[PDB]
Amino acid sequence: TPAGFTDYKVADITLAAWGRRELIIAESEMPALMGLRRKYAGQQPLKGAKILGCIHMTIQTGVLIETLVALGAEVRWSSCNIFSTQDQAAAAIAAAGIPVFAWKGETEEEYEWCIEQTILKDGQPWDANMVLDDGGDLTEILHKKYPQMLERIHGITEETTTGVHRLLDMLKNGTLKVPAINVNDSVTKSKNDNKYGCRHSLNDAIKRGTDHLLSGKQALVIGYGDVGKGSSQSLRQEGMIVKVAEVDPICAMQACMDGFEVVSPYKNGINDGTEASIDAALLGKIDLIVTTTGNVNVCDANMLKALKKRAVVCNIGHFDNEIDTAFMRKNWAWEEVKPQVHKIHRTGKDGFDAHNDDYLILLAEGRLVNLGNATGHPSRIMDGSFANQVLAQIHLFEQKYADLPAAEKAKRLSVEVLPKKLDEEVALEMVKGFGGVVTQLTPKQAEYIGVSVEGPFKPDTYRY
Amino acid sequence: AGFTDYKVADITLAAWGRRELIIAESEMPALMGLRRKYAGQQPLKGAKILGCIHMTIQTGVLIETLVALGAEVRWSSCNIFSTQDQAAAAIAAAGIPVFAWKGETEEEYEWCIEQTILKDGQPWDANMVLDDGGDLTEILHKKYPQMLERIHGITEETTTGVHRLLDMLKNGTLKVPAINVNDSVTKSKNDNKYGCRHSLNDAIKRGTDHLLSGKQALVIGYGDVGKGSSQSLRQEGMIVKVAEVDPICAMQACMDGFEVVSPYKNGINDGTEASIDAALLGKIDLIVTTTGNVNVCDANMLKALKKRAVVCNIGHFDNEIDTAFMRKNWAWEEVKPQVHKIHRTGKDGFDAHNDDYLILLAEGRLVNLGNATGHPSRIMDGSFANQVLAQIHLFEQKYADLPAAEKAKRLSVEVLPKKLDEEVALEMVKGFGGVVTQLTPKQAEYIGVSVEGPFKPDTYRY
Amino acid sequence: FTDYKVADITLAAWGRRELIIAESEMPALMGLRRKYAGQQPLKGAKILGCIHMTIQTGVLIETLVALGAEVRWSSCNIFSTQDQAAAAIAAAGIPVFAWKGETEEEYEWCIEQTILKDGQPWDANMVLDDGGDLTEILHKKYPQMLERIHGITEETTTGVHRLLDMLKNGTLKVPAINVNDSVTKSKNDNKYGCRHSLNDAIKRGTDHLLSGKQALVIGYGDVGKGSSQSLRQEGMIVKVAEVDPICAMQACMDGFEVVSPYKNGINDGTEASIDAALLGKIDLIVTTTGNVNVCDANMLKALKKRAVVCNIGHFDNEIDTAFMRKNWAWEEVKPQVHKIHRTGKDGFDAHNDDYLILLAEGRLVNLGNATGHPSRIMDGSFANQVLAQIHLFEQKYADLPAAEKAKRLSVEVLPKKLDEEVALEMVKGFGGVVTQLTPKQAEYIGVSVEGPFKPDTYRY
Amino acid sequence: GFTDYKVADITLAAWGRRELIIAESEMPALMGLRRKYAGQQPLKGAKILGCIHMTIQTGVLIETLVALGAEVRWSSCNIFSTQDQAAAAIAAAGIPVFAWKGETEEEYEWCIEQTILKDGQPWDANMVLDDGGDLTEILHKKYPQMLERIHGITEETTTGVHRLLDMLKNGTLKVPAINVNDSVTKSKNDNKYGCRHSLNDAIKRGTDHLLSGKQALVIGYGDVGKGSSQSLRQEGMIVKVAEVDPICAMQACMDGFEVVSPYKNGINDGTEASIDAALLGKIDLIVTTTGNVNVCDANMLKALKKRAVVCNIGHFDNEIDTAFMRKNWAWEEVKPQVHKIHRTGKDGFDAHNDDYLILLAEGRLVNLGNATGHPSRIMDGSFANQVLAQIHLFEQKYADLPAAEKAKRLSVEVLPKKLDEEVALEMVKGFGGVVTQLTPKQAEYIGVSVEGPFKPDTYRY
Ligand SMILES: NC(=O)c1ccc[n+]([C@@H]2O[C@H](COP(=O)([O-])OP(=O)(O)OC[C@H]3O[C@@H](n4cnc5c(N)ncnc54)[C@H](O)[C@@H]3O)[C@@H](O)[C@H]2O)c1
Ligand SMILES: NC(=O)c1ccc[n+]([C@@H]2O[C@H](COP(=O)([O-])OP(=O)(O)OC[C@H]3O[C@@H](n4cnc5c(N)ncnc54)[C@H](O)[C@@H]3O)[C@@H](O)[C@H]2O)c1
Ligand SMILES: NC(=O)c1ccc[n+]([C@@H]2O[C@H](COP(=O)([O-])OP(=O)(O)OC[C@H]3O[C@@H](n4cnc5c(N)ncnc54)[C@H](O)[C@@H]3O)[C@@H](O)[C@H]2O)c1
Ligand SMILES: NC(=O)c1ccc[n+]([C@@H]2O[C@H](COP(=O)([O-])OP(=O)(O)OC[C@H]3O[C@@H](n4cnc5c(N)ncnc54)[C@H](O)[C@@H]3O)[C@@H](O)[C@H]2O)c1
Ligand SMILES: Nc1ncnc2[nH]cnc12
Ligand SMILES: Nc1ncnc2[nH]cnc12
Ligand SMILES: [K+]
Ligand SMILES: [K+]
Ligand SMILES: [K+]
Ligand SMILES: [K+]
Repeated sequence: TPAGFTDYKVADITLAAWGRRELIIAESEMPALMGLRRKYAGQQPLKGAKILGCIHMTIQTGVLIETLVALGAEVRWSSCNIFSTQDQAAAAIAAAGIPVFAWKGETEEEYEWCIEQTILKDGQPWDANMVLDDGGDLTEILHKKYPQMLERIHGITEETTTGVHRLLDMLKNGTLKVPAINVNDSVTKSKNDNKYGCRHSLNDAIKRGTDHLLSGKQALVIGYGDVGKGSSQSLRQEGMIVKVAEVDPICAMQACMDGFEVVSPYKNGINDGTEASIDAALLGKIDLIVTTTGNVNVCDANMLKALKKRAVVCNIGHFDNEIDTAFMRKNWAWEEVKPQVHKIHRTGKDGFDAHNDDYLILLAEGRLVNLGNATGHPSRIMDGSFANQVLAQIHLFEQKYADLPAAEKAKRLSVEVLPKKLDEEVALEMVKGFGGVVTQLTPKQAEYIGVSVEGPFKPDTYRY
Repeated sequence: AGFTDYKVADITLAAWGRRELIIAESEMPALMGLRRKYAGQQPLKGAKILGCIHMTIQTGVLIETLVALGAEVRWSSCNIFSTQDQAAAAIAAAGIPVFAWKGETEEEYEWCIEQTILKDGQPWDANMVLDDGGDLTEILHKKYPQMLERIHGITEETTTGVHRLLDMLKNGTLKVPAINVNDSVTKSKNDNKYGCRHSLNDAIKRGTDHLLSGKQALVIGYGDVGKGSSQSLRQEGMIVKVAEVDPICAMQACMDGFEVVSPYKNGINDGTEASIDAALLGKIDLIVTTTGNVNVCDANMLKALKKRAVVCNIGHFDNEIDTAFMRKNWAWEEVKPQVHKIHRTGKDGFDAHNDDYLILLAEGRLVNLGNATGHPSRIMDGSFANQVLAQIHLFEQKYADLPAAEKAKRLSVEVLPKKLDEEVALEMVKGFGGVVTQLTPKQAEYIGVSVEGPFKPDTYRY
Repeated sequence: FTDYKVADITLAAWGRRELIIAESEMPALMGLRRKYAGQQPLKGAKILGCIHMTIQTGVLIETLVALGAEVRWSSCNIFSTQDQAAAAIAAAGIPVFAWKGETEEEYEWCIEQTILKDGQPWDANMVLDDGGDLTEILHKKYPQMLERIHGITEETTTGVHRLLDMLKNGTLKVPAINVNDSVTKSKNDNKYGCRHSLNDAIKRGTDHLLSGKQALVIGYGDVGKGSSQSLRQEGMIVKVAEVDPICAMQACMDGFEVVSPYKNGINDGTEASIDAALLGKIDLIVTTTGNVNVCDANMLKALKKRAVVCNIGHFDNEIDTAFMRKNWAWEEVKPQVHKIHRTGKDGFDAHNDDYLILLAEGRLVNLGNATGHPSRIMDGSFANQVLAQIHLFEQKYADLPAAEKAKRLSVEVLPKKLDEEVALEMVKGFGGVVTQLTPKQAEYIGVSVEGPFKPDTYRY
Repeated sequence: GFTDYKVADITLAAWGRRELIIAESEMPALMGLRRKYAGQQPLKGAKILGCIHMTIQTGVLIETLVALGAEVRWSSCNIFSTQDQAAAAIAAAGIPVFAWKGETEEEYEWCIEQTILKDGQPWDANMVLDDGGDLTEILHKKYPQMLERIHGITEETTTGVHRLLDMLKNGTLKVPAINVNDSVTKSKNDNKYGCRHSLNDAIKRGTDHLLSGKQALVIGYGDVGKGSSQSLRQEGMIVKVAEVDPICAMQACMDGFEVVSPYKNGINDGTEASIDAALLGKIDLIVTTTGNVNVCDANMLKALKKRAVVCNIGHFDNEIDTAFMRKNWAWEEVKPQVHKIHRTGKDGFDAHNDDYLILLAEGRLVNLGNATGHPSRIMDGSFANQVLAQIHLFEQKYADLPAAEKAKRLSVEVLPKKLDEEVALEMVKGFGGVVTQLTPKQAEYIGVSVEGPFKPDTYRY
């Protein structure tokens, strides 16, 4: 709305009214996040905050952005994946006068340029003092290329498992320069978003990309962590015959008890570098493989060579290197079906026969498939994650780490989670949004199990 | 040969029990793997274990594993209805002291525990405790403190017993260190959840043979037991509603596809009949308590339940349901053992054709063990492999022999290391024929783990 | 009263307590008591009955009696009787000959005690049968008794097949109602009943964890559908075998892998034809077909060690148990549970690992190792039985002239309106509320507001 | 220079062709027929008027009929169900097709008329393929002289079969028909499992709403209501089911659903007082599946929970009283086929009003309107049956029979069970399933031929 506003780059500004209509619907689906908006708007806890944000530019992220703004923050925003932006969301945010650099279908060069447009304002570093990140890419660029900016930054609030792992590695190596909150490991994040979000959105993305029947076909899910658990359910509930691979025997035990057969792409689970260690009989019967690990090369070249003709290959982990797509680019001919859907023809590199039967279907070029081929998690799930983000931003901004003397800084340089009481308060708003009614303990009951009537209700060791 | 140091229902059930133990051994690869692994080393040689836990076939395989590793034991059940009499017979016939039968009275329950503590009228030379619920642990602390001086530790099975240990620790009255066996993931997220998934609808079917599909259930609680219990009923086609005091657990119930409700209007339990959601409770065909808390199916709830509803409890203790109110006010008609019709027409007599009754299972005691056989061998494999590792560790640590200054540093309630949790899990996975993938060194490097594990930080929730 | 034989008459009070509970679970059947008690439509009926002597059958028996009938009763399986139900029925002065654990010889003796009273044929005039055994004995050994019987009401798929074979052969002597193919029987009992009771029986017999293990269900008709769901809902990885490609299509769409014990599905009699890799991974095999030898000797030899074998079809020849009696050593675990040692015939090692577990000696496992279907499901089947008994009794086929008998000799089903009326009482038992069409809506879809709501061709 | 078509955008043809080639690999029964019959050309001389959703799946059906010798002229049977890339691919292949996504009612009627007429005169049609009966109705009302030369109708769906049986009852049906709907590989495949796949699909594409944990009411529990109820329950919705048929209601209970009525005691007397307001005020999503009229009526729409989603997956939009909503409430388009209906009044709305419903596809079939309908591997079964039905009626040549023989053949019939089984077998092989072959002894034991059929015609599966 601001006169003359040009400080953005999006696909199509004319999508803004549609984006705004969907933001208004989403607000009604996000009671925890809108509750925080209503509760804290008057107090303006983020007045003076200048937030660099790097997370999938969806309608759900739009509601998050406008909550931070309504609480007083200024922001400059980019997406954390080349294919995850909803162009109507980016348009509505830019049309509101909020700097955003994001569109569906960026090149890698454009992706990096978008992050840098958040970091730079008018050719010079913005006076940022907060960071909100999803996967650690903006965190990495600041530390690597703009270290002096971190001298003014009070904290990082990191959304996802892969990003937390990168923060923990930096902390252990002494290279993290500001404190962080691990938003991923709130229960109303990890055990909501990572699991139930993928349950909703994995089969959604496969249907939108291929319109394949899933019932009666064979799937292999690589990984059975939170995303693998949700992904396996997304497919089993459609009637797929789902097999699960894992390296963690505890997660494998859960998959067995959950009714899945646990298998390995490699004979006896051992990859010895050769095609002979591939279980070709197993891979020759798989119609769909989904990677969920956060690890590297878990659907490798030899597996891709052995998959059943016309199998679908996709990744719902944060980064595309779960699958060896580089091998497929090097060796096989790609036929675009429509955006983010490619047939990969195993007959050769140069041409392909339009009627060749020996191809695989790759979704979102191996990038996060739920966001690449559909719209990621639904608003009512992202509500939990993004309520935690707002609370984490408020906490670190109020702590003012950048203003402490060097001695006090060493003491607070940590990666922490939000306290369980706040996790419970977020969950309560989510439950109320379904119309659920939580029972209140009597005093005698709360004494009996050793809790306060108001919570928290579990020790910090509890796993849910 | 000359063995009389036991008390069971019927020793002639021993051959039957032995046949079922031999089957159970083939369903318990983690526990039988520990037998093979440690039999030559005899890590429990010299251990003298007081054991108090449901005297089932699965507990029989645990006992014989401890004995095969060198231990001597004296055993009792931790519930009056949970013993399988053929299991107790097989154990006694093997020359092992066991005092347990299905259908004990409260007095007999206490006498059975005392027969493990005392031998020939004097304290046994016990030096280890294995407990399920804390009753043996409490009796030792209140009545036999001199015995605790020589006891190296307690390995506690279940959530309720852990809570009691932590209360003693907080108050400075815990006298020996403990391992919380419950919170291994191969226990809590296997036994507590999947075991109740298997055995709740099992006990309900054996007790009543009621169709469950199409009927309305209310599960009180959505912890590990409440999660498994709700799945037990939902997979049968029940329409399951869930009650909770923990909004995070309630959030999971919502996302898992259940409607979350309270027995009380707006969830406020002010003690009045007016606070009961009578419309809701009048539609419930089955209520199951799963909390470990007190009076979560209270008298006013019982008064308002739909005629002929089934009432049962799968938490550790019967006081989850106000059965005392029912004993005081209503007439009980035994249908068969552990199945009572409770007639709400009054306390003195009943009409055999009265329609206004509830069906109570196991007099409100743990229903999976009271009306069926508790969890299956292949699930208990996980819990009891952890039990054996925990016994080995505390016995080898020899707390009772440490100087006072060193005892002060080791008096705690700990869990097993994650590496051992994973090793138990791998044996369970192999039992299903599952094939775990091995990380390459670069993949292990990439995610920050050793190739052999552990694979997750200790904060990980699974 | 001494005209009965049961395991233990002192179980009568227990059985009566369970009958009173069952009545509250059987609203369609108890509704028939209330509504026809005044008319006494079965006054003068003398019913020979042959069906599993369960608590559920007890409520059926007492409904027939409440409507005016006399009966003489036996079980249709050696292991399906609940001894407390038989005791209660006997204690009520009703002739019944049935106990759990009959021998084959005793089974036949029991049916004969219903046929005979004081050493001569009873003056029976109605037949209620489950599986066709009593029907067959009457035609083969007591043909003159059929001259006085107005009809047969047959419960189950196997019995109906046998009825149709006789009709086709011109050897059926009295008309019959196929109770099996009411929708409130076939698509309730055969399917949902096995869903409730198959996992129930396996748990009672073995207490095995089912989650995470591999099952093979042979067949995917109504029993195979319900059986597959019984196992899948427990977390088994279920594979389905079928000869009918339409049923196999349903299994695929329902989320199962469809496999054959034989390579390429071709059962040529050789061990070479067995898919040994498949069978060596199966922890549980369940037959559901009503066919012969669908779990055959070569399959049994190839099965994974310690697999469970059971049958939930009507007859035990679905599994080649005779081969196992001939060749392998049987170790009873407890009643209706046997370890079958594949090490040889004469003796076994108590600790041998190479055995299979057979439930109920291959007889119907849900009734043999548990209690069969639950009351609220059997409500549907047995309401249809009562209505079919009333319908045939009132038509008095035995009294017709020879010419009117030829036209009257058939196998029929009950009309759809009655099927719907049974269903309505079942729905109300769940507290369900059925909506009533407006006149305009009924006109729009071409039905009466009263129904029937579907053409006779509709498959639900 | 081919111009005998009308589609949204012919330049979508290449994209449509890529998707047809994928769909062929997902449709083994239909492509099996294409390969089996191509040499014989059993439809040589057939001239088929076709009216059915112009999807990619219909494209494979069309090209199978053409490959077997037929000529066709095609339109969609719903204003929102066409996939424009499918229509473009068919037109670019030289096949007359008049269809686009988003037709008006007038355009819909014009498209059917463009198949019926060629160069302004009746086409020399001799076969009809219909989905819902609209083309069949127009021919009987307006083009009887064309029906004299038509050999048969093959009708896809429950609603259209009902319309055929009404005509047969009334003595107004002019040519015989095959009820394709009631093949088991159609009714118990397409109607049920197709809606299982595509109902939650269309709701997600229209709204992106979380379904887990929310309350749904499914009106009806026939084949479509069974599949729809499962579509929502498998996502974690809490599903309640309404029915007028107590046998279908019994199935719903046994399947684990609570059976409820929108009306107190089930009595629909037309009053607001009759609405169970407590029930409707808890419902987040209502789906109609009945083929009936006004089963989501104005008084239910008034009582629904704020922001509930309303949609219909039966053939026609009159299942929901959208006319009432047009007359009384303000419509706000969110995006194509998604409207907020503001219950605050007719004259405009507050952009931030909280009291609205979300209507999908303006009440038209939601799986096709907001997504792509059933998937190829499911439509394989329905469309293999269509091809077989077309061959059968075309070979019978009803239009050339004498009057006395027509009278003996004027009927609505289903395909024989042996064909139903052979279609199913190709579908099972497409999954890699392995069907067992009976031994001679087993075939004798159950009284069937080793090759089938395996069930009596009375069998319900
Ligand atoms: N697409 C989404 O919307 C979304 C949502 C949340 C998280 N994520 C991403 O998904 C990834 C996984 O997240 P998570 O929370 O489930 O983490 P997690 O640690 O809970 O689970 C990852 C699992 O992969 C297993 N694994 C690792 N290497 C393997 C291998 N070679 N073979 C088989 N299994 C292997 C591990 O044992 C572990 O259980 C991360 O990149 C995370 O950032 C994506
Ligand atoms: N029967 C069995 O085989 C078996 C197995 C394992 C554990 N247990 C016992 O079951 C009980 C629960 O164990 P757990 O591991 O699930 O514990 P938990 O802490 O994981 O779960 C208990 C749940 O009850 C809830 N709760 C407490 N008070 C409540 C109230 N008034 N209304 C509603 N919900 C309420 C809590 O919020 C919690 O989520 C303990 O007694 C434990 O020892 C029994
Ligand atoms: N135990 C119970 O409570 C119970 C209940 C109802 C019926 N039954 C009995 O169960 C049996 C099946 O009854 P139903 O109603 O399902 O009959 P059905 O005709 O519906 O199903 C039997 C199925 O077996 C399949 N089949 C036959 N031979 C096969 C083979 N060699 N391999 C694989 N599949 C094969 C057929 O194709 C058919 O689909 C009958 O004997 C019936 O009397 C038992
Ligand atoms: N969208 C799709 O892809 C698709 C697919 C197949 C069929 N259809 C259409 O869907 C509709 C239903 O087809 P079907 O095969 O399920 O029909 P069906 O006859 O099998 O089921 C319709 C059901 O609606 C019930 N019903 C009727 N009026 C009712 C009312 N007022 N309240 C509640 N229930 C009521 C009937 O009792 C019946 O069980 C038809 O119009 C058909 O053409 C749509
Ligand atoms: N819709 C969404 N918006 C933002 N981040 C997401 N991560 C997963 N789904 C998402
Ligand atoms: N079968 C079993 N044996 C011992 N303890 C148990 N707790 C639950 N089930 C049990
Ligand atoms: K979304
Ligand atoms: K057990
Ligand atoms: K029963
Ligand atoms: K489609």
